[PDB]
Amino acid sequence: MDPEVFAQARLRMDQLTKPPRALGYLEEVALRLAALQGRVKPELGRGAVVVAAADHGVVAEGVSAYPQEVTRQMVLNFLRGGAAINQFALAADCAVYVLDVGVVGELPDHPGLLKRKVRPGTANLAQGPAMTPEEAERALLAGREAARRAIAEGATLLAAGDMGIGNTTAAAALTAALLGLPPEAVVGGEEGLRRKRQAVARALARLHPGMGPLEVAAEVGGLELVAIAGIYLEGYEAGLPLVLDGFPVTAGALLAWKMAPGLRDHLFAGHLSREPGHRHQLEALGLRPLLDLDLALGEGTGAVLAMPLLRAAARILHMATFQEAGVSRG
Amino acid sequence: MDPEVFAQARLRMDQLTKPPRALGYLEEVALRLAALQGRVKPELGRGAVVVAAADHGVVAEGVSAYPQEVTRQMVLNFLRGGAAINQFALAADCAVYVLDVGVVGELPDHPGLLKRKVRPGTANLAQGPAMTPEEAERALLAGREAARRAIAEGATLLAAGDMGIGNTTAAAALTAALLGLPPEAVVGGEEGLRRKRQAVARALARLHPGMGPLEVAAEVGGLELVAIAGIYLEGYEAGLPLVLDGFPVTAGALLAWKMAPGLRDHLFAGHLSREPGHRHQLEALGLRPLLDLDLALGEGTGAVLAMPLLRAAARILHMATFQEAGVSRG
Ligand code: NA
Repeated sequence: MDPEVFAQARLRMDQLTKPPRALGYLEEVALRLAALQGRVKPELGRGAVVVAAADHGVVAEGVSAYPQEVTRQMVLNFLRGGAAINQFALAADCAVYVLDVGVVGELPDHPGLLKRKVRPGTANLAQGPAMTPEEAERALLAGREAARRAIAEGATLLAAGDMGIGNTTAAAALTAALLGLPPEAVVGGEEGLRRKRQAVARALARLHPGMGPLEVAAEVGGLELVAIAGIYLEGYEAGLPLVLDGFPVTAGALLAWKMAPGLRDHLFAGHLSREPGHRHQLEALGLRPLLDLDLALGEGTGAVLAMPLLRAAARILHMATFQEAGVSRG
Repeated sequence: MDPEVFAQARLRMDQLTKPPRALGYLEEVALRLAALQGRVKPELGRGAVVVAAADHGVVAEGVSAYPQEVTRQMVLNFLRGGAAINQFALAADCAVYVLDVGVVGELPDHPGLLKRKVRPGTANLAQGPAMTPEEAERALLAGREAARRAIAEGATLLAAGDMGIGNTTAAAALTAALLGLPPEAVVGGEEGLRRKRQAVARALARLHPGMGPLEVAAEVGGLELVAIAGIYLEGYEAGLPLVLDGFPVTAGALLAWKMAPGLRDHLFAGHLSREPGHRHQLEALGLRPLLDLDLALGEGTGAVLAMPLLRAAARILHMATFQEAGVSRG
């Protein structure tokens, strides 16, 4: 972040040809992008989304209506361009990458697939540690690797996506843990809800004060959630603007944040998911969602949908000032 | 609007590879787009926004902090690409056309400008009829002409924009007259507030039974507002998805709706303006705003920012179904 650029950008903003605060929330977004890129007139282009996929042992708790096999079937769907993320990406000038860090089952070699399976799904987080600290570290590096490939190929904006049946439970556990919240706050039918909350509570019961973020993630998180933390850390270190998607993706962002506080300066909330716990995550991060379309899919869809808005926000500072355009002021 | 397609699209949506209702409000948008185009798999591309500009005699009532000259100066800004609308259009693959139906002062010939000045601004709507029915007709037709060129040049979705100092007062008067609302509901320093409400009340007082929508608009509206109705009427007849911008633009759409009841089915609310009366207009139209960014600028900015969302929505139906992708269900 460039303090000087921000100040210069703030001055220009106050001189652009539009009434004060007429572009609402987008004005703040533009100023942040200016400081982030160190340019008074920021500019975004081709974007990229790295969808991290992995399975969860907690599916044994009956926390999902879908069979575990859906995770792998969806990854194939991604590679063939039939998922929602593929379609939104086409409409948002965003490249799509897929990362396998823990899907149950073999996947074929494919141009858009990065195969770094750490293990065939995590252990049941309700009965014990989802993974070992070493496996967590491997997932983290995998996420960083994927992100680095996206960046190397020209990504100017980076978002993360998630795919994993039952990852909302793991997301809830990681969130409740990192934000010191109760199950009921991160888990919003009746009996499935019962299983999810109890699953989260049991997982939290294994934790204790003084634990590092990655240690907590390895205990109650998911492999793709840790990989997502890696995706964001790599993007952050690259100096790129980062876009948040839904609940599971944001949980991964919270992990990255706890590992690097300054990362929050590069975060932009793409949307507000229907997932109740998403609100708490955003408030903790002090971020306002750009979109609110009652989305509840994940895959990085909400993040990708917001990219055009971020590009538009950056262009605001490209507007003419009253002096440049010869426009009279109040 | 094809009911058969709407039904077929609704069926495909329910079978796409994602949880039911997982894509929230965008699913309804997709279905409407499919029905409008008469294709289960709608496709959108280049968009266009026609920004109608004209001055208002009501500025004499002290209803704006900006001098009247700003309308003409902003039109020049549009032609030089320094306005917010130009920046947003760049990020949303949307052509920008400007239509002068009543700006005070001369403008240079320009390929992106349609010069159809009806008169140098309207008369003061608080003291008498803003324009004659004959002038309103010319403004309406100028709007159709500009929209037709946008369409002839390839627009697949159409939005209207407004530029006119003091037009929120004319928009309030027209809205109140068409919807039968009081000045208090449509109008939003306190002294300015008060004079705007009085201006609106005065205009309404001149109305009487037996007046056609065009006669009403001529009496209390603005030239660009009537032109905006023409833009939407032309887009409606061309069978295109139409996108609403802010308060003044939506006032123009209400006029078009009153002249053509079925036009409402082609409308999409781009965003929710900070202008108090905007929500009332959208409620009267029964439309849900896609964006809510606290924008209060106009120019068609909100509508243009929503175009990428409309394109994304159309692509949803291009996703693979469970059966097509070989994904198990739940
Ligand atoms: Na008079």
